[PDB]
Amino acid sequence: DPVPTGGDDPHKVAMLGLTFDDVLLLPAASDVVPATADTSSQLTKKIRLKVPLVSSAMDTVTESRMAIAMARAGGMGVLHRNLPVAEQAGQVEMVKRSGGLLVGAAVGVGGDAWVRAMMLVDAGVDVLVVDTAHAHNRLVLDMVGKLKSEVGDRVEVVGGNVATRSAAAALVDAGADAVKVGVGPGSICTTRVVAGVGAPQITAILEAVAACRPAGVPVIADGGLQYSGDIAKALAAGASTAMLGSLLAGTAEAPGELIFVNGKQYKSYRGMGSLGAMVPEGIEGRVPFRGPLSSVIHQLTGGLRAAMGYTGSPTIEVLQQAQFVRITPAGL
Amino acid sequence: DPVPTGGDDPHKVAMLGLTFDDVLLLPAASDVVPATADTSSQLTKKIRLKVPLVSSAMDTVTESRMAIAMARAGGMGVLHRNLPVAEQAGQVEMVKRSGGLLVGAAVGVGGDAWVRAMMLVDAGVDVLVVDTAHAHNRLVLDMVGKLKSEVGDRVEVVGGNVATRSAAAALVDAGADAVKVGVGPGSICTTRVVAGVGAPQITAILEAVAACRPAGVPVIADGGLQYSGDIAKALAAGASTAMLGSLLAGTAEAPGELIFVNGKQYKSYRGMGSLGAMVPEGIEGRVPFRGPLSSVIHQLTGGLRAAMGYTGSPTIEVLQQAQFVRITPAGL
Amino acid sequence: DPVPTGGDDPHKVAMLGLTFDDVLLLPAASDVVPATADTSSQLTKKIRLKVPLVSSAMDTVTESRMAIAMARAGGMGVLHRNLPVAEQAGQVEMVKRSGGLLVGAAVGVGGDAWVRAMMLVDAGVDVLVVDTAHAHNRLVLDMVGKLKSEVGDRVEVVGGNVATRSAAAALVDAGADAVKVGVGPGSICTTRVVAGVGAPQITAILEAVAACRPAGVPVIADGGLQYSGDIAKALAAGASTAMLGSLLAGTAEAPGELIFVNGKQYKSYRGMGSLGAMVPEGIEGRVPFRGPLSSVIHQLTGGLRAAMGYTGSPTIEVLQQAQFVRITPAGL
Amino acid sequence: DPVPTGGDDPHKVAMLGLTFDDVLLLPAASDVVPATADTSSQLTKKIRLKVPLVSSAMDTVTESRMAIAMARAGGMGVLHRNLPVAEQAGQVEMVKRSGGLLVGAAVGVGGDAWVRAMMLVDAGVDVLVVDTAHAHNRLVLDMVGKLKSEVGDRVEVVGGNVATRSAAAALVDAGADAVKVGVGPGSICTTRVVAGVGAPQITAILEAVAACRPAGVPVIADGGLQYSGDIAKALAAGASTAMLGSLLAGTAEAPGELIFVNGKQYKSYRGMGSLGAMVPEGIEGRVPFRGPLSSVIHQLTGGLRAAMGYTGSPTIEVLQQAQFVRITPAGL
Ligand SMILES: O=c1[nH]cnc2c1ncn2[C@@H]1O[C@H](COP(=O)(O)O)[C@@H](O)[C@H]1O
Ligand SMILES: O=c1[nH]cnc2c1ncn2[C@@H]1O[C@H](COP(=O)(O)O)[C@@H](O)[C@H]1O
Ligand SMILES: O=c1[nH]cnc2c1ncn2[C@@H]1O[C@H](COP(=O)(O)O)[C@@H](O)[C@H]1O
Ligand SMILES: O=c1[nH]cnc2c1ncn2[C@@H]1O[C@H](COP(=O)(O)O)[C@@H](O)[C@H]1O
Ligand SMILES: Cc1n[nH]c(C)c1S(=O)(=O)Nc1ccc2c[nH]nc2c1
Ligand SMILES: Cc1n[nH]c(C)c1S(=O)(=O)Nc1ccc2c[nH]nc2c1
Ligand SMILES: Cc1n[nH]c(C)c1S(=O)(=O)Nc1ccc2c[nH]nc2c1
Ligand SMILES: Cc1n[nH]c(C)c1S(=O)(=O)Nc1ccc2c[nH]nc2c1
Repeated sequence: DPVPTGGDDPHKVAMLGLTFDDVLLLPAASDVVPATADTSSQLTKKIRLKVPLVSSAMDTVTESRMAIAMARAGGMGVLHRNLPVAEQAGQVEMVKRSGGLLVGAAVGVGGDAWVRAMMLVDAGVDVLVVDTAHAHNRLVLDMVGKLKSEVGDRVEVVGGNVATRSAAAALVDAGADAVKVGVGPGSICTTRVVAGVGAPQITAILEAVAACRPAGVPVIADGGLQYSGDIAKALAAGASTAMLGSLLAGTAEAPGELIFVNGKQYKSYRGMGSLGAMVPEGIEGRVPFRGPLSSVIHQLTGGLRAAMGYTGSPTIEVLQQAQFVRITPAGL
Repeated sequence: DPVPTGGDDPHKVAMLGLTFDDVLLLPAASDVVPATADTSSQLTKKIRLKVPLVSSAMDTVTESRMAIAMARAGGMGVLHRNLPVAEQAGQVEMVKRSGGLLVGAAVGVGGDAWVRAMMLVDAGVDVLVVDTAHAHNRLVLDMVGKLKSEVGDRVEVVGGNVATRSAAAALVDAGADAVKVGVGPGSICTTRVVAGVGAPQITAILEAVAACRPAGVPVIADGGLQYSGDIAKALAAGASTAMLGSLLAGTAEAPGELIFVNGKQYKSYRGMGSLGAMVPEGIEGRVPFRGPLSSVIHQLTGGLRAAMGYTGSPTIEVLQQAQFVRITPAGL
Repeated sequence: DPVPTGGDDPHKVAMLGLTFDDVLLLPAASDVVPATADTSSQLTKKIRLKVPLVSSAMDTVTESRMAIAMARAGGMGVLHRNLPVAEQAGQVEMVKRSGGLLVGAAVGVGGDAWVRAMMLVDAGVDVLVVDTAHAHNRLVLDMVGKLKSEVGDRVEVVGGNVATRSAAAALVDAGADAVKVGVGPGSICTTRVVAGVGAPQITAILEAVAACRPAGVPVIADGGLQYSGDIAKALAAGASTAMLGSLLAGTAEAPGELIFVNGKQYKSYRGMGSLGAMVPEGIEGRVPFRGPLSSVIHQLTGGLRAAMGYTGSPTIEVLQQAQFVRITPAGL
Repeated sequence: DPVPTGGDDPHKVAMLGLTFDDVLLLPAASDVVPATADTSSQLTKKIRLKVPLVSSAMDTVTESRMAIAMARAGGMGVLHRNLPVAEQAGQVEMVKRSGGLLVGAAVGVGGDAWVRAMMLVDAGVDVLVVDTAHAHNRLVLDMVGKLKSEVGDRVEVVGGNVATRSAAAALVDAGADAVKVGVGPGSICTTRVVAGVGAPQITAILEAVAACRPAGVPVIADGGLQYSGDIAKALAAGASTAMLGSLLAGTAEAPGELIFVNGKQYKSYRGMGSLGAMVPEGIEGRVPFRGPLSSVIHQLTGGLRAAMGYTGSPTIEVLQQAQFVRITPAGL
């Protein structure tokens, strides 16, 4: 008996991938107005933010200025790692000396990454982020495991990115405090194009949460967020926080200079895997200038608070139990 | 066992949302020609219209001129509430003194809305419309309940908007005469975008009717109507009347001045939740000038009468029992 | 238990509608080359054509010139009825006197149509076509029934259009020799838009054939044919012949003058329900000039012969037993 | 009981067709980095390539220059047959004398093709490719069978193209060393348009592999490849090698001259069934100039190596066991 899509193997095409556009949040009974909502959520197992938003570790998104402004908004910024260890560790100190704010930093795998991690820890970093494209590799799982063995008492360790239930479960057993989710959904991403590899984030979050939540490990949604509604959809899918890159790249606190071409205003926004950021799995694009960060954060949270009012969710942990309605291509 | 879209929860993604474009009306045996059709239907439990159409309570759609012309066409207009109570109540009297025509008015929740409601009732209004974005909030359900307790004998009370079966059922038990349906499908709406919250109207109507019809409570379809066919689809989905905003905003009887820019003619059409109508959940757009109201109403009903001829529906109550055929994205 | 698309009624949304773009013909074992294929098929129960194509009864498609050229190509033309009976009957004689060619003519319902039918029969017409938008009306079923009772011995009677199994079955019992299928799929059609009524033709043909074929009554596919592949898809869906309008409107043998505007060449093509052809259910559009008819027919049949080579179909009656593969929106 | 898409026959619409855009590769546990991957795979039952890529047998894609450069890159080129046998056989010798490189050549069916095949074999060709549009014809199956009987000991025989399980199974029993798959998915192809015949390649590969792999016969994916990800998707679907035409037509080693029109650079790329290549089942289009071949091959393989890193596939034979996730139209 042939499978209705080809072959005799039902599990060849495992499941159906849903993205942010595929779904909409169902309104339920509510005692919650946007004003009274509690947007506080867990970034890690130890760290709680007033705003469940994080800025991406990219050289056109998050450094000193951004990382500080993000913390003061209630969230947190993660410093990118496309620069000498000495300066990145220096930026950590600049943030921490601005009022003891929360800050994160990105590291890869290997000796260079390990050395970098130690300097960051000494610099007083709060969260180390093992930044890889495919965290289901056994090298990444070891990088997380040993880091947690050495500095796990005073520093939080986060692994990513994953897109499957098994990958997230592997990170949990590795000792990760949080599991960042997103393989391919990025705006400047071309992993889906050059490798044909990816997983629609709504399904990706749902699968990852199914492995992390039973272990009490927070999940970070990374990439593919175009609007504030996507943030609410991500958290309702089970995620605890959301990492933004495209939505913050046009802000003034973000790296890259202004672009007054065409009479309009833009800012540079490139993937960390773009040819000019070093087979290129990223592109160097532009994003419309969106003014100060605080203005953008205020409206992203505003839409989030609205969704919590529609779904009758007083807290984020309740919003994570909302229900979706599936949307047909005519939904746009 | 994993759900084919993620997670182990089958009810996480509850149902599949259908919109007007997703469906088409199936032709059946007919003794009905468009000329002999009876378009009369129930707006409320007490009030019946010759034309099952209502103009939206928006400051660019329905005031004195529109509300009068709508009644004379067989339908009814609902006065918006973005203006002093004294003037809105005055517009009610202007309509009622033009031949004892039917008129509706919109109110919110709280003290201001209650005071406004009393002035409108004293002004001789026929239908009070509790105009909210999310009527499943217990504050709205109380606003409807107490209003019906005070002036329910001489004034009809309508609650909205809902998008789910449970929400509509709550409005029925609150004592509502009619339940208006539509969360997100509006043309100038951005609730789906900023909050990620909504429900495709065909499914939204079907679910709401499943709760209202057994209680004998009429259902109003609100928003998402681009063509006259959508009106027929809405009523066939179970709705008794349809509320139009975009289709009437370009009419001469509608507020907002003419726009002769580009050598073409347009009129202002903004959502009541747009930034300039006061986190903005609406936009200020333009719609093509469509001449007098009576001309538009005549052709909307004409398409409605045609659909009643194809489906063999002599009355609207029979049209509500028509069958749909589901359309693939290649349907456009 | 709620239906996954709304309501508690599984039959509210009866079935899923497939159009020509939704499907593709599956290649099978073949002893057939395009050269050796037999494109002959049944227009009616008595009449067989060398080419299973018919030109639409429209005032911008089929009159004297077209009806003659169609017959000489192996097919047949159906004269439209937007003109005095005296002239339409005269055009029948002009065709018949050009070598005893096959010709069809369109009539409506009522006294005028009955009188028209008699003049056409006296003029030596071979096929009378009851041309209506909704042939499931009992007035149409009577028009077919009595016509077949009066002149059924020497003239073939065809009813249309239908889109459902029950409608086609009603036409068969009325005594129809052929059942024309198509409600809404027309290019210049707006029935789907103004009335929200229609049925995707692949499904429409499949349902109609399921009622006609057991009774041995040929089925005509009408409207929605953009390419020659659609012709092969229509016949493989069970149809015996296909009626073309858009594909022949740009031909020189078709009514309407040349349009040299923009430096390109077009011809007038309007629906019989367009405002200028007399609530308008049609539009007045333009189609690219495609030269002589014989050139177009030669290439439409060429693509048809190719499909018969891929599917291993020596005759049209074998092609009607081909299998489809369903195509996702990424199919385009 | 009616089938939800029409008719009473469930097998009328056999299965659902998936293309490259419909699917994405699921990331799994990996010990594989792109550097350590082994891209080697089987072109035929006897011949193994270092790079699983083949250039299409088209007069705008693969001749002497291309066929040589392809072999030196690890793959192989297949010489087209739109030229005298004397010259095509001469091009084989030019390739073989450049270091004993691997080369293929295309033949049709009949006497001319048989004579051509013998000259090619004498010219020292390694792979004969029976190039037809529909290899499920019994004439093609005989052409493959007898060729393998005459020169099967010293020359490999490949049949194509197929799109169904039964067609591929027929080629295997005919004695084919490899089965090329692809009916309709070509970029310059119009078989889907003029004949309405085709089969989405992911499903087409899956069905063909289900018949070939049990017999140990390699499968070639032909046409429909827009990106390097599609190559990884094709092989993961079960294919052993992929035939490229559009991706290599813009290369300098490809036939057709440069096109400096519009200030940009293009090259001629026409189907072998295009009107100017001799009912036309092809078109004469243009493709952007992409520089040398080696540069393109290096990046196609680079994306392939990436996908092998994400899916934990050390070898191509392991990549063939990867799992897909189905993507909704919102996936783009
Ligand atoms: O170059 C790249 N290729 C693929 N993914 C990337 C690349 N650079 C950044 N990303 C991911 O995409 C996210 C940004 O997605 P966005 O917020 O939707 O723009 C980042 O936080 C990374 O997880
Ligand atoms: O600003 C807004 N945000 C969201 N929905 C709105 C807003 N303003 C009006 N609506 C709704 O949208 C309807 C109009 O939809 P339309 O007729 O499709 O233009 C109104 O009757 C309201 O129910
Ligand atoms: O004005 C109209 N409204 C709706 N359908 C029409 C109208 N005029 C013609 N048709 C139908 O559409 C067919 C032509 O479709 P086409 O060949 O796809 O252009 C005709 O043969 C009629 O069946
Ligand atoms: O003219 C044609 N009509 C249909 N298919 C063609 C034609 N010419 C080439 N093809 C096929 O399409 C493939 C190229 O597809 P592409 O690489 O996606 O451009 C070739 O290798 C052939 O299998
Ligand atoms: C190829 C690579 N190795 N290490 C990094 C960092 C990268 S990256 O620059 O390309 N970044 C990302 C980030 C998120 C992703 C999700 N899917 N793919 C991704 C790639
Ligand atoms: C946010 C708000 N509170 N009260 C009102 C009135 C509004 S509104 O201006 O935004 N109007 C609507 C009207 C219909 C809607 C359907 N979904 N969302 C909606 C919003
Ligand atoms: C409204 C009407 N009454 N009689 C005729 C003829 C018409 S028409 O001009 O509009 N023609 C058609 C023809 C085919 C159709 C398929 N669906 N709808 C259709 C309408
Ligand atoms: C019509 C014909 N006969 N022999 C050849 C060669 C051709 S072709 O030039 O058109 N080539 C192809 C090649 C691949 C195809 C996949 N589907 N259809 C195809 C056609």
